[PDB]
Amino acid sequence: NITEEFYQSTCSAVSKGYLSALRTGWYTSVITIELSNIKKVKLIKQELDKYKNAVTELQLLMQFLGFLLSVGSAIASGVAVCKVLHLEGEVNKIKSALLSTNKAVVSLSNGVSVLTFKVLDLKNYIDKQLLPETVIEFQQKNNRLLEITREFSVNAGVTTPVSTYMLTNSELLSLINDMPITNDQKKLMSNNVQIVRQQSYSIMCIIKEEVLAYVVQLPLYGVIDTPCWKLHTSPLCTTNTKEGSNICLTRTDRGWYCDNAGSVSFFPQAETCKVQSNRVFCDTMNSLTLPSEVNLCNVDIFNPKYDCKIMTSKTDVSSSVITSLGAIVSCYGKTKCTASNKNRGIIKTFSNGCDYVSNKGVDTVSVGNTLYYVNKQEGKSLYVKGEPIINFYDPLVFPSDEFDASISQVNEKINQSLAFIRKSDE
Amino acid sequence: NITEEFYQSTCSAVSKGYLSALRTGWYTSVITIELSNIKKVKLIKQELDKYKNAVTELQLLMQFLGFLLSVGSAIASGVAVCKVLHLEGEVNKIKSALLSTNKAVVSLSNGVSVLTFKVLDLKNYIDKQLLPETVIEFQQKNNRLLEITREFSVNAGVTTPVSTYMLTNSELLSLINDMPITNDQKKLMSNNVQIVRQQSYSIMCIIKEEVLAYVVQLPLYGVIDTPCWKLHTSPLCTTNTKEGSNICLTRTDRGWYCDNAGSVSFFPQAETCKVQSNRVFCDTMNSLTLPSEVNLCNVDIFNPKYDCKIMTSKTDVSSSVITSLGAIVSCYGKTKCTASNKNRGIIKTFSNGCDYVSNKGVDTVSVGNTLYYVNKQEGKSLYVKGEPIINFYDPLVFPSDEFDASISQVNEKINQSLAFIRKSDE
Amino acid sequence: NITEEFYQSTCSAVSKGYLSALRTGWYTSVITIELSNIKKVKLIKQELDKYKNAVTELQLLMQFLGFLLSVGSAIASGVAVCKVLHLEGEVNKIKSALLSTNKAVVSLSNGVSVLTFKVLDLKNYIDKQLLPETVIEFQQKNNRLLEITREFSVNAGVTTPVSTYMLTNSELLSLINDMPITNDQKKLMSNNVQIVRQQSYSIMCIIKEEVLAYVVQLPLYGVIDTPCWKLHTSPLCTTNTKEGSNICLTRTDRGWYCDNAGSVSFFPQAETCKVQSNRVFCDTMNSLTLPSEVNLCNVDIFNPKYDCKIMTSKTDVSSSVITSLGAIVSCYGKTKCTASNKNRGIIKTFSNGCDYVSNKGVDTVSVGNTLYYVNKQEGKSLYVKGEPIINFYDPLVFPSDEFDASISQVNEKINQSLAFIRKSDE
Ligand SMILES: Cc1ccc(O)c(Cn2c(NC3CCN(CCN)CC3)nc3c(C)cccc32)n1
Repeated sequence: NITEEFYQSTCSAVSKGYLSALRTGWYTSVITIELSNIKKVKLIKQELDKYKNAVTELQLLMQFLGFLLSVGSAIASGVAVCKVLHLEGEVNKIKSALLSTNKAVVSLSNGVSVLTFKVLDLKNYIDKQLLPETVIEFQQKNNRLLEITREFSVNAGVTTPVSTYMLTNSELLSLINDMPITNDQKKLMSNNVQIVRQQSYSIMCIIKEEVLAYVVQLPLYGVIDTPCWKLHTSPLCTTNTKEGSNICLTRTDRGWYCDNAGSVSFFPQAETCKVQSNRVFCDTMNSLTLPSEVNLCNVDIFNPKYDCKIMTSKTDVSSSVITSLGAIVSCYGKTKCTASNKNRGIIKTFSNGCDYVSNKGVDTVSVGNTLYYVNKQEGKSLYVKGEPIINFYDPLVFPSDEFDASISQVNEKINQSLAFIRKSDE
Repeated sequence: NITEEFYQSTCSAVSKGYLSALRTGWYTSVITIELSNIKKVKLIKQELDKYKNAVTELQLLMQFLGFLLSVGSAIASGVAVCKVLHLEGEVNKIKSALLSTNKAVVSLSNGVSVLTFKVLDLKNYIDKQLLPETVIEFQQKNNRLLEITREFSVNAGVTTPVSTYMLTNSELLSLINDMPITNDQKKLMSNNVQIVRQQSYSIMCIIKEEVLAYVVQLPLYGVIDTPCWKLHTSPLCTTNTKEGSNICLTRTDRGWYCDNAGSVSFFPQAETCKVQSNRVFCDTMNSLTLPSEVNLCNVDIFNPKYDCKIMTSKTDVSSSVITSLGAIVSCYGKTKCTASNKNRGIIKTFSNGCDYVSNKGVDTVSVGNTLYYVNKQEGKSLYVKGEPIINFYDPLVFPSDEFDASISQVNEKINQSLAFIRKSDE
Repeated sequence: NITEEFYQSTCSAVSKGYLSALRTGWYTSVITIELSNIKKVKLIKQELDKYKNAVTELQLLMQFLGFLLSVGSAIASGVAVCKVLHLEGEVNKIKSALLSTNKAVVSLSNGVSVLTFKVLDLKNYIDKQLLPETVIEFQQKNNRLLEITREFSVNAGVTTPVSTYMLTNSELLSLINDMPITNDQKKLMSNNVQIVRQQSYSIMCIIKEEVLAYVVQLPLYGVIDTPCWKLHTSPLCTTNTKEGSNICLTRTDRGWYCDNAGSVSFFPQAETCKVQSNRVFCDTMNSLTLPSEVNLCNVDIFNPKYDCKIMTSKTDVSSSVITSLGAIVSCYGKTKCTASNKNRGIIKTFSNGCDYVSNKGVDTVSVGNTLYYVNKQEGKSLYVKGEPIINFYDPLVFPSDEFDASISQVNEKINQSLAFIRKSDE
């Protein structure tokens, strides 16, 4: 199932065996709550005043390679719907369709078909029972309105993750079933609703004509079940005796990779992706589209089809990288890097250089004064032995500070340092 | 109103037409809640014990160019007030002035005039009605105390945004009216209270002599209605056939710019600023003070009055930048960059290079495997055609990795690469 | 007590006098809540249905030198315990020991001794009193279950800081006393429980056999009361008349330093550390282990025992750094940098260069259009006058863009710029 390979030659590891679940687009839906414009006998007297204060508040409300990523507007789609609800009659168009039912699709003015929902009916409640047991239904239906108000006030009207007050599980699962997507998307979203909530936006919209409206921006997973893999990289330095004469090298192309429509979506920020079992939930807005030949950098970093990105330095500090099925340890200098078991203690001492250890039998990794716990996910690891490529470079002609560089950029910068020695032969 | 210009020569865009609302200073106010030191008939028995537990908890509580920004202490002003409240008698000085009223100004010991507030009076409530209808007022007045306690415990005593429990809308708006500032500030803060909350701090202070105190740090908007504009920049690379031989260039001076007292405040992190309609709420602590000649970089990047900051690389990856009134697309390589309408599909395919499209008629922008929604704010855009300045450079003498550089730094580094060729003429 | 020294020669300051409280390891504990599998008289009718909905939800739930830091898995230890609770019989092993008591240690299958806790007993409550005063105990015991559910749903099952619903103060303090650590750790954690909460994780685990379980990951403070100090650095540029001909220099080794087992733990991100009085709560996962000779860079930056890290540029923009006992001001160009008192106004105007001022007598620092408040902590400051080291460099042979560099890297790069002039003598 989940496997992992470590490349001693490049001091990197690839955790493959995952499945994709990428957000490609958005789905907007207008959630409405009908309100009553109002102006045992004493319990409602103080609970109805919370209603007058929530409406009072809501009216005051409306009235390494990460630097290469694009800069988009996340809620640009949802706000594009709220500018339509501000139009005259566009509110009554929704209030008319949501008359005899709570779920109805309303074709808006600008050719936008939105799935509207009437999740709460306070107008039909305050005007039917609160005109001079039922205090329970009021104190509970009003409590949800207060909670929607609290989230929209301490967030300037944009909520994420979408809480159960903006959309209950019964409303959300019913909204997932009714929205028109494939059967694979419907069950993927239904089995991981808390992930859909974290990738969803609740946008305060308008209060007009006894109605509170707010758009719930939901993710569309156009890419499902395609192979994904996470690349872990660590510095690869030399281990010479005299400190300072050491040169380093680090693959900067680390992050989440997923096959996507002939190309490969690369997420340089592994926190934009979320792993549930072997499923990887990412957001394409934080991605880069790369040719599928980018995977060649793991096996052969010197391949001619893709220029693998690296960074160079002389800072040979020790660091560890907890991988999906093990840990990469870059031990340099006088650092004490060990790998220990829970009930037995230290089982391996890392020699100077970049080494690797699997989580099978290892519980913690110690580098210096820091203790790192390894992930105990079951999986098979593989150690691909090889000569560290940092030994292939001459330290005297090695560029000591390149960050947005690659294998070829370093090689093409070394060769014209060897043009200066064509004058040295005088 | 809101306009935008795109510069093809520099692959950048300027969204002008905004108004300023910058936080220049702070305003401290001590919010107090009087407590009763205590030690239908059974409802209060379990509600009064929440009071004993909240007080028990609170006693345990107290007892690109972003790297150029300054490093300040945000709550340095508010904490400077809490060290004054710990002084002996300084608590009783407040408890004495807040005797017959809830709002009173207390001149503190170190020459600090603070606007004190008694938002809740539990001592006057527990000692007047809870000694052996009113269970409502207790269960609601005590519920606010519990909520103030919950926020101060899960935040180590510092709360932002200031919730309605720390300061209700009635208390906040009354605190805004009573604080001594100009009439323009009072209405700006009163119409955007949820923005003031997000720029405010609630700092737990002290519990001494039956009183709970906490300072609410409020923003002062010394700069209002001055012109602001947001600069969007994208990489500008060459489109040669052989990949790798391409050189790139990107204006690093992007962010929010606002005219401010002869100079211009520059916010390199556009997330420190918040846009409501055409108003821009920024925080000067995340700003840089630049000469007003910085705006010359948009029209002429080679102007002699200001050295426009750029960064160079050979990484010609495709990226898009969703602007205020459109989108900038930097399409390089085999990437499929398109701009589509909602109900009609693709309307433009971007050729290789840096192009631009306005939101009038365009709903989405596709670059690679990513879909970006454009902001649908109404405004007039302008395409300033011009020769891309990256064509003016020779790739063989082009510095391939400069980040904290400028136009002159590149030109002064190219010329001494042309001193090496004065030896080449042998 | 708390002191501070400013180094004019290197434009840096060291705030010493602190004590350490570093998280070295974790402590896992399984928190359990027994549930009843169910399927004045009408109050429970709607409160018991919240119980059926919380269980319904939870079942859907489960079923500068910062780039040198390591990459670990924070909850790798806690999740390693939840994979053990999913084993058959491992749930009943816990449900058996927590029979006659609420606190009991359960030795798990994989040789893991965990301190289990039964914080809530709803099975013993619903099955003892809710089969056809007590509505109070139900509406309050059920309200905690709802709050644990709300946090676990809007956070995908991982909560931090651990709220009082996951673990009350009575349960937490009792869990701190019963866990086996030294007496110094027990009182350190008991006096700063809100800090322990912010460094703790609440991980949703399993619902099986009428039991809800979730692991609370607690910090272990293996390093206590060792000396700590925070290094503040600011750019140090030249003040030549013609702008652009100026060279800059900045010590990149800023952050929190703490003596730790012969070495020194360095935290380049000062936000990973938390200061309470003179105690510094850090997390070693965001640390680097450096030789104790790193402190030599403050007194003599040119010392031969450690290569002090610096960065160079030509960007002479003005910036300020609010220190622990004062403020560092780097005033360059036409910027107006002042230091003012509260009741008297400007008391010092900063000349061009890097200067410093103590908080004794100063309340604010103004640099450009920004107002910075100084921290008013009582302490003695010291101004170590010295020649700024930037004057020791020739601007014509000064590397204008080095970030991951040091004193020796610059000196070894200057000398081979002086090899090019051995050809200039022709
Ligand atoms: C080694 C390293 C590690 C992490 C880090 O954030 C940086 C900072 N940094 C540099 N490096 C500068 C400039 C280029 N080089 C200049 C050689 N003449 C080296 C010093 N280029 C950057 C780019 C392009 C984007 C974002 C950050 C960049 N460098």
